[PDB]
Amino acid sequence: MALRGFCSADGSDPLWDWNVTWNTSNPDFTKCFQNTVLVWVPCFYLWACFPFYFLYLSRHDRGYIQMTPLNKTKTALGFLLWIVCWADLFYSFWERSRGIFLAPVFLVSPTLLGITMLLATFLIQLERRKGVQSSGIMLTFWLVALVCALAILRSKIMTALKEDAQVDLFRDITFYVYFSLLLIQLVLSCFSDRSPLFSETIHDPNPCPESSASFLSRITFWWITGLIVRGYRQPLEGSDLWSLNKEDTSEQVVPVLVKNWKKECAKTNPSLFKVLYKTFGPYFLMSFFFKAIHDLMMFSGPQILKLLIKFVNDTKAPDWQGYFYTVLLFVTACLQTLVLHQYFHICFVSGMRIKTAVIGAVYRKALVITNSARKSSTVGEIVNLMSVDAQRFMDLATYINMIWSAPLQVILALYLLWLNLGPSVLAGVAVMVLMVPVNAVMAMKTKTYQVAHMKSKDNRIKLMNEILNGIKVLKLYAWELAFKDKVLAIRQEELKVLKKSAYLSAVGTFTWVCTPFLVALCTFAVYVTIDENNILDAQTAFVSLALFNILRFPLNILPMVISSIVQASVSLKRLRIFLSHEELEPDSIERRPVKDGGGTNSITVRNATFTWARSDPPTLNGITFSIPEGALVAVVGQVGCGKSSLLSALLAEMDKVEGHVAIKGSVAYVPQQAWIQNDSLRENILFGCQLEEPYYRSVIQACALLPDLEILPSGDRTEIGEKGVNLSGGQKQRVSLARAVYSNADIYLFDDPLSAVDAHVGKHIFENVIGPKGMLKNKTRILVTHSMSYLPQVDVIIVMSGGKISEMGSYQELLARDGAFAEFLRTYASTFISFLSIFLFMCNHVSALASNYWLSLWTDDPIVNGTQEHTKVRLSVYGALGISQGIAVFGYSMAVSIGGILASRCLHVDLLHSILRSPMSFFERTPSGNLVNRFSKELDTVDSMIPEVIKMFMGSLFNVIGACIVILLATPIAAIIIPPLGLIYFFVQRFYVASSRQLKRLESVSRSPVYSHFNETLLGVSVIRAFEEQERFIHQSDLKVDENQKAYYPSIVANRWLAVRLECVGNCIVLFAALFAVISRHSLSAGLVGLSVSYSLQVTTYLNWLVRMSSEMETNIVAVERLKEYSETEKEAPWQIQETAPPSSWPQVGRVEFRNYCLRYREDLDFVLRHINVTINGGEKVGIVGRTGAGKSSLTLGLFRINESAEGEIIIDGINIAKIGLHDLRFKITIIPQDPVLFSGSLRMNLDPFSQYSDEEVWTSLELAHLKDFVSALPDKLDHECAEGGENLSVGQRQLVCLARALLRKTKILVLDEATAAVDLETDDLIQSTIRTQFEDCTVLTIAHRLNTIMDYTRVIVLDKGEIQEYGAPSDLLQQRGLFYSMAKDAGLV
Repeated sequence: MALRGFCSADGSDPLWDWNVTWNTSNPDFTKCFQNTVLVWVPCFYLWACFPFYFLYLSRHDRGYIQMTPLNKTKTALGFLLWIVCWADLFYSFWERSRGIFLAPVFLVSPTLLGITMLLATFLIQLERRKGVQSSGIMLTFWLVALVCALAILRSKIMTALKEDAQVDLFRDITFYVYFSLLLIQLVLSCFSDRSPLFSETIHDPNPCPESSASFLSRITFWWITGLIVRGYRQPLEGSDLWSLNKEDTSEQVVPVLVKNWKKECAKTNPSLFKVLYKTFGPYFLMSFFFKAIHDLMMFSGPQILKLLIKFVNDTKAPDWQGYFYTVLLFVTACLQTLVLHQYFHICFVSGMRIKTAVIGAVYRKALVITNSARKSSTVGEIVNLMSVDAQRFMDLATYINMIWSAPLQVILALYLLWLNLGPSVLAGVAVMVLMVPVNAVMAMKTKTYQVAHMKSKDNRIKLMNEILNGIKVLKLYAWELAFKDKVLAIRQEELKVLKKSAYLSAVGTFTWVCTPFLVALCTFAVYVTIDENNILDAQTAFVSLALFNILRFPLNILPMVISSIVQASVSLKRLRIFLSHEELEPDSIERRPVKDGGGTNSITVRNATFTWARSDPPTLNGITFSIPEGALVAVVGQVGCGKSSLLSALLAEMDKVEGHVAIKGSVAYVPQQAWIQNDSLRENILFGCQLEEPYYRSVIQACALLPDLEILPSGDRTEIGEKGVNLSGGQKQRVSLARAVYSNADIYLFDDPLSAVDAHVGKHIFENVIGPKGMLKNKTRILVTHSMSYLPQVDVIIVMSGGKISEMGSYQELLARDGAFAEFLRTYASTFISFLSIFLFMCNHVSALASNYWLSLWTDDPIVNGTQEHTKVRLSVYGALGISQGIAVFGYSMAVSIGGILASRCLHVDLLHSILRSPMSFFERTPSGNLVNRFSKELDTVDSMIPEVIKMFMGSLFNVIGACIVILLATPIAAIIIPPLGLIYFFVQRFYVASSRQLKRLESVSRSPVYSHFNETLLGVSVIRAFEEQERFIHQSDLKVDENQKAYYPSIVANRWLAVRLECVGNCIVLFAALFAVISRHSLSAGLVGLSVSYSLQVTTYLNWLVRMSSEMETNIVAVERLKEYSETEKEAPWQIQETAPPSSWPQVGRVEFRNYCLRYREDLDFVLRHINVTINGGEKVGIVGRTGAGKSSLTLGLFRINESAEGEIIIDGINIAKIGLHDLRFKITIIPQDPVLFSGSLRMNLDPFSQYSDEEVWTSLELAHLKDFVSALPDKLDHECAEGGENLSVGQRQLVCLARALLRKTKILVLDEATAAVDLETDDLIQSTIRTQFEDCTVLTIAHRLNTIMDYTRVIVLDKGEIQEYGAPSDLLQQRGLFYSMAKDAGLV
């Protein structure tokens, strides 16, 4: 109560009173309140925020920005503020001392301001000293001080010119200059600072601009707008991305995690999340602080809505009050944005961090530890674990903070409902509870549906695969139309099944979208019809509607989160058990590979004992020997003796039970197995070392790689290893030994590398390198093998068995012993419809509009004697409108099912395209399998997506246009604001959709290489460990993962920037829809304004939903554009049209005609044939033998006539080919396939494409055709449906069945289409024997590649250089060396 004695002696100026600040038409605060509270507000904030900010800043020194003029002017500004504010105290002291009583308020309020501003000046000076450009705290303090000063200024100006007011002329000017200069300070302190003296960017020219940006720029994400503008027009690729800010690269992040883990495990456990609780933990506190405020804003919204509605209901409140209601709400919304989307970012970045952390751990753990203990699968348990666990750590970061936030909201919301609608809203809660099962039930119901259908879908796909193989090697015949007709029939059956599936799914999802409407319907009905005296009002109704809208989301989000937590916990165990698998083996057991550079003995050992594992008996025991320096030693044992075990033991990869071991010098290891990194041969041989000439040529020639270099297409520049050319095993060991010797080591160790090398080459390599004649004779060389030729010439041989060295000595002494070596030599070795859908969508949307309008008309019914006139008709018509909604939604669900039927007719058009590609001239020299295989299947699979794609997009667009029209039909004046907002939205959406597509491709591009490198390192871990060069490989992995991380960062930033820039549109439209409604309160019912303002929030959320889904799914629109682009391969020249139907007079003789042939290869090449004119008379035969594929294919193509034949006529037997039926003659000539192929499908139908032939004659021919082995190969034989062109078992019996088919068609003239060329010898003999025995009554144009049976010809002609030459007398043609004989000679004479 001291304030009453503080403001004045009499206490005639009290505090807050509604009679002066709330109930009047001219609001204004009282004197002492302005004197104390308003000026006390900002100082408390500054004094509270000072110490924490100082403490945080005391750990992040970054620069020494010295003398920028902005700091000087700001400091002078603060000092001159302080001097005047203390001059005020001096003034007041003068008057109070003159004996004038002064209110104690004036000696307390101004004095603290000087101290506060001096502290602010000291803070800005320290800020300059520590060197940070943008200040995120000064802006808020200046802003709040300015707001308080503006309020005081409004009060003072209002009390100034009221009527001859008497004011002291000292405080007015002082306060005016104070406020104005605070304004100038605020506007001046917002631009920037210049730069720190020394910066991190000393060499890199492309850093992230985020490091240096203003506070407003960081809040609004401004730089990425410029990045997107740059990337829009030209493609965004390559190094255009920025570099990391050196807090995200693993080089300085992984070390902290790994050292903390090592400390904890040595202390050892609480899993790695508990470690991050002290490492990554201190980066979550803000992520928890922000969420509470973000939550409180949404619930603060509808309360303001209800207050505004209540104010609108009144008709006597002062008008200005309404403005105070509308200015606040907008501001609140803005703040909500600036705390939500800024939150996600930080959370997201932390998630990104954790990922790279584990990338540094597992690799570093896998490379150096757990030897012989890795018993899990080499693939599927490490790389699979790596990838899956790394990728499953992104969602949990997003969903971790929701676990407490998700239910809280719900509960609070429920309370508000129970506060507003009353306990009958607990029955409304029962209604929402009955809404939450059906949804889940629908979900679960939907679940089972697809899986059954997926099984059905699974069925279809395997069938499709078979069909594709059917056309992989197909060349002729028209069975394709028929079995694809069967395929489309079964596809249509599956499509009726999918019609029922789409029925179910569509009704589920779209009645789910309608579910909020009907749950609001049911809640409203049950509330209004229960008991009496409960009259619906716009306030309660619309608060309930808004709360239902805001509550629908978290309930649906709640599932899939607990499952995510469960799966994360499951995944955690594997990583924990793998990381806690330390059992650190290779600390030290040796005297290290090199400790002294000189000595007499290189390898010594005594009493050594080794075993594979502690659970196994010792495989090696009692090992004791000494090996001198630079000696030739060979260790010998039986197969399975244990030579490799001791060999690895000397490499220090074994378990030493006991024994003293000593080794000197650097070492090089050659295992029997070899692993090759995917790189160039040059780089693979180098393995880090630079080129050394002529030492490079020296080692290449010693390796004798010159033939190997020249046979390879690119010499020593082509890719080696996987993902390309394959090498031979012997060449693999040659490459391994080449890189080993090029390494120029001290000790060389070999595990029978010459196992796959030729003995001649083996001895040459022996005398070139490893043997005494080699240049490396001055080093120590150890090799283990079981060779017999090279043992005599080596220095010393030591033989072991049973885990112990049986004997030692040189070759001469061992041979003289006549013992173990002698027995080794003795017993071994040597001595329309679319318009309907549009109409239905229009009907649905206009019906929803009418329902809302009728709700508006209901809510404003005047109350009479307790009730509102009539309500039965209102409920009846409202339910009728809901039934209309249901009918409309079912109608357009049936419409999208008929859209699936449209997709079915599009698949009919696609199979028309399949029969379109029957011409195959382009198919010959173009890639065939992969393109069509992926093409057809992927298009057909995602073609079922597009009915879902077009539907929801159309729905959302109609929803947003309906929202626009309904906000329009409320106030005709507010129409002046929509076009600019629409234009801004269109530009933003176009830029984002054109930018994000290129960015999201780089992630898929760069995901694979890190996994590939990890697998590559794991496969050859032993060798790289043996080479002692591990820093390079881990550095390479670090660089690769950093490169992959480089492109991932700027994607989530753009995703956040979209929402940040888009929520402002919603905020502005809400604010203007309210403001244009308040001004005309006198002529508006509560219902109209209620609907209009309530629509604003759902307009915002519908716009967000539309942009996000139908832009990432307008990205799916881009995907279907890509689908059409893929399906844009048509317009082929060849075609089968125009026919000749003359009388048939064929075959009896076989007269042949050739004239003016210019036959040749691809158009740009030369003429293989040049105007050949040979009229082969009837009875005279011509054996066209030459090179391979010269003219036989040309004759076959001329006989194929499948292409357009507007011209071309050849006279045969005196009756033209045009005078013979085209299809009749082309399928009448018996074409025996070059590659023997049995037809696909049922064999009986295979041999009866038309089924117009008697089976008895077929069986007679088959009895004459003893060649039916592949017929027996098929299980069901004649009734066996075949696939892949009947290519299952051996090819000779395929030729047998092909001859059986030739005798089945049984035409007097058969053209031997290179069947005898691509066959072996014995089958050739058998087929030629049966050709005589049966076809001695046939006209044979025998074309044979092998002269074993050619001598039975008539007149052979050589087409030397593709030109007809000497005819007849085959022996003479052998004497004149024809071209056919030329290719016969070309095949390896020596």
